[PDB]
Amino acid sequence: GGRMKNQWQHQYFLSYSELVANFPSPEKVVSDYIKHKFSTTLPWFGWADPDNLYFIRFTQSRSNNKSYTGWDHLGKYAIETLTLTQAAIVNIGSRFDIFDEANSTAGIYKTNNADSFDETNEAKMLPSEYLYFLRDCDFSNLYNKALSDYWAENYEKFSTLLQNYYISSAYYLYKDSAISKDEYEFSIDAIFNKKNKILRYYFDVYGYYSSDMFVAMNDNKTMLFIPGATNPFIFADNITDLRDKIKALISDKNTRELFSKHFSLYDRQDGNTYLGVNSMLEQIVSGVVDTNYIMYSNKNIRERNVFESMAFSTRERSFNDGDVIIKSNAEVQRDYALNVLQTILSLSPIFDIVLPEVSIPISLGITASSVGISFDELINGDTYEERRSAIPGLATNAVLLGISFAIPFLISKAEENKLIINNLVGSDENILNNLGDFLEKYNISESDIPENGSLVINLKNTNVPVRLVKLNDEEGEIVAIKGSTLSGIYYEVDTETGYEILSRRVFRTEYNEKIYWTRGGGLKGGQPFNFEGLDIPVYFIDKPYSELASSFVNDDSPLLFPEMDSRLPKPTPELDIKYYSSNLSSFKEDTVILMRGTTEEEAWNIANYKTAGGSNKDLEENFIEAGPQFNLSFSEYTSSINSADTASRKHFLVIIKVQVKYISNDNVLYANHWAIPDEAPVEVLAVVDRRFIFPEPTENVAEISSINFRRLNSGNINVLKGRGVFSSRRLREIYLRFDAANADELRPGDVYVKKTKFDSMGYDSHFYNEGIGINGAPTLNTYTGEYVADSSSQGATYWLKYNLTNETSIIKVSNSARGANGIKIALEEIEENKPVVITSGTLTGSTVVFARKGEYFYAVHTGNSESLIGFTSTSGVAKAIEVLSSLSELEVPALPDVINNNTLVEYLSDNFDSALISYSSSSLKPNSMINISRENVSTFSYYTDDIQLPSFGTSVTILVRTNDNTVVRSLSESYTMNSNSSKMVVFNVLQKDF
Ligand SMILES: [Cl-]
Repeated sequence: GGRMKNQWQHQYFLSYSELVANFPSPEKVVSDYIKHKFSTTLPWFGWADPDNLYFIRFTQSRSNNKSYTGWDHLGKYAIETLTLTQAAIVNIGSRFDIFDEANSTAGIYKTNNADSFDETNEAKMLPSEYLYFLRDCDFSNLYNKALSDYWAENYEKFSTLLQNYYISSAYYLYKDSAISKDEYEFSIDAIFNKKNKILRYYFDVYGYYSSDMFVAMNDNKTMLFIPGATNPFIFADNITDLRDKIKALISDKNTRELFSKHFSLYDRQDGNTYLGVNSMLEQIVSGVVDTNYIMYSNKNIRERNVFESMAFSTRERSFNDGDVIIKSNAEVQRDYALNVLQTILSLSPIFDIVLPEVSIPISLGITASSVGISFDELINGDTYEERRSAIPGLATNAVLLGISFAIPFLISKAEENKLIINNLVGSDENILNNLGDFLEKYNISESDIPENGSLVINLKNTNVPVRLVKLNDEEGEIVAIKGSTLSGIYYEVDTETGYEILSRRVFRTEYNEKIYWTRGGGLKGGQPFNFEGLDIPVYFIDKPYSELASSFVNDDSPLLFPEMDSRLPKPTPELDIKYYSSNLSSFKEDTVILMRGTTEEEAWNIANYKTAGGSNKDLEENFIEAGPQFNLSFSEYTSSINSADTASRKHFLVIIKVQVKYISNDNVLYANHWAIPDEAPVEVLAVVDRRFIFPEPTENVAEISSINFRRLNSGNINVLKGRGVFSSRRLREIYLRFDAANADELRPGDVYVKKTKFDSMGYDSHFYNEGIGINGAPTLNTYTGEYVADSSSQGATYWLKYNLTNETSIIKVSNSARGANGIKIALEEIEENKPVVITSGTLTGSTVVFARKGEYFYAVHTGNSESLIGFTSTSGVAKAIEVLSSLSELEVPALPDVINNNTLVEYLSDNFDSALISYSSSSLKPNSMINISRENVSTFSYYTDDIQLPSFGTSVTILVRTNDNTVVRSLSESYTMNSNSSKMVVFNVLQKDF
């Protein structure tokens, strides 16, 4: 579009500018809020511009009967001048015990400098009115929501930018021989730690975890990543050498302050009991504190991509720091307010940028040192003294140097820069029209792009690795993508440079023994971090406002505010938790319910290992809390619904039950937060996916469930039609007693049989499978229809909300680990008003058989869960025939050498009245294909190679009693993913009566 050839560096600097320009300025946020409120106050104040009216305090007062306050003053005796907005930020109300007194020692005026302040230049507003008005505003929660929206809109931008800062900084420093080849390869190997050769830790001092640094370490090398430094990679032979280097660095007072900037403002101040980061650094330098308090906790980082970890911890720090900055800013440093921009601005490129009239960070007073960036020039340099002198309030409230000067200035310059760059390079270019040229350019062809897979190229321009894939949702359209910091997420890239285009996301799903690449979103159940099988009592996908019946925002939800969702347990009140922990001898074994916002991978580790920090390791020696301890790292949970809402937005919410003996707030300087050792055992009560992955454009449940039951009692199979799959791993006895059989290659001899009712108390070892998930699941179970589907059902949608009431009985019949299960039902034994529903679950290649012989109905499910190839089309058929012959009182008949699905059709036609077979055929597995047909056998292939998008099958039967006659109806169907919305829709059905 523009004159210049767009380049990777240019697009990087544009993203950097965008991150800084989008950042919420405290001054602007508060001013907009105050104008909004002023438009509806009483007295009405929509005339008052709070950035151009001045709260001025004086030490000399003189009575004036015509001025609005009743007093006039002389500028000579002005002690504090602020705009109304500044006066709101610095909590001016704290200067006055009775607000009504501020009317005599202060005034609101239309100008900030004048010989005499009086009725000639006053504003018609009392200082007391404004103080009362301020008391009714919570500015901390306002800036918290502003930061929440900022992160909702820029979290991926920040993550990708940070990753590219790391990669580009490493390459550039290696080409300048500032790091050896080994060091460059080490740094790159540490991003994903693919071969598991490296150990990655948060950088801590006395258990205080840095917000944006980390350590990568193996026997060969130790590395500290410290963003913003002139060389972000500090290498050492071992941890002792690294400690010595760090102590030497921070032995200079200024270097030490800059280093401490990598920790939250809370972690830097001393607590009631334990010292903070600043004291600990000072005393390490003086030598009173051993250097082994550097890297003392050794908290492991659990996310695959280290930049996910760094981004999440930077976001958390920004919430904490905004809190402090708005609430208490009296007698602080001038660069205080800049903490919330510390890390983002640390992503200035080390490779220097040249573009006409673009402001480079060092021309903005932002220098760099060996331990990170510095604002000393911007804040105190004589270059900017003129601009600062112009601004009111900076004289008496140091924090305003950041709030009124520095942040607005940097934001305006970043807006300038992004306009300049857009005018200089135009717009984007990706695989369009352009496939032929690109493919001839990299000596490739369509066949080279693996059908089911990807192809890695290196772009001739920047030598950026890129990945070609054929999109399954858009009929094979080829695209070029690159992996994000989030698992299963990719971004299309610029074909010339390789820079990621965060607008265009591609999702990598694994399902049906295939790899799908889709644009709209993934299949819940095929992502790398599948929750469905962790025995979590409550797991669901949170719906944003725009996906609900009721304001149409798509990056937030009312899951927790105003009314916490009824599905979720309510947390223990802070007062109860503090009472319990303070009387520890009495409530040591009692439990509280706590919340936390986490990444997908932290949530998965917590739900998997059932520990506070998702730690694999063991914990106790009759553990006893005692504050920080060498090599003991902590997770942090919360009791505030507001905090959990803000932290889990666009990520995951976790709710746990934990014993009081593991929790501690002794060294927590803010409210409603509790530390728990990472290895501490917990009970995971709930996990909510609040990522809001959706494309861009209760009486009801009881009544509906009753209607479903009334339809089922009538014999209308249509009540199970179109509503998705349903299963459940919950065991409840049902009234029906039936013959059950199991045939598994785990038991090569004999077919196990069971003729006792499935009792609630106990599973049956033969109708179980220790390999399904966290601790196995039942392959045959019975329950009642008050919960038709639970968290274990992959792809359930309708039966997660509605049901068929407690008067329906569900028989879930799955396949054995390497074999078949089966049930035989006496048809005369079903009773009116007690209908029976048989469900097969989510079909991914298994085979289901419904059949009738006399007054008996047989249902058999064969397959394997060990990902075996060839088993289900042959050996599974053998197990199914063994089960069918056992249940039908039959010695196995003649069977050929090649037993395949065709001989299943033949055997069912021979030894049964009528039958339905629902199976998964593929021309690449010839045994699975059915080329024969028999009248009394109906066939339904719920999967084929034709199906482009992810899919699954279902097969169900209803047994209903009416007029001393038992009606039996079976319905098989196959669902396929709707390309445009990533939701399952019915694709095929076959219905057969019995
Ligand atoms: Cl990639």
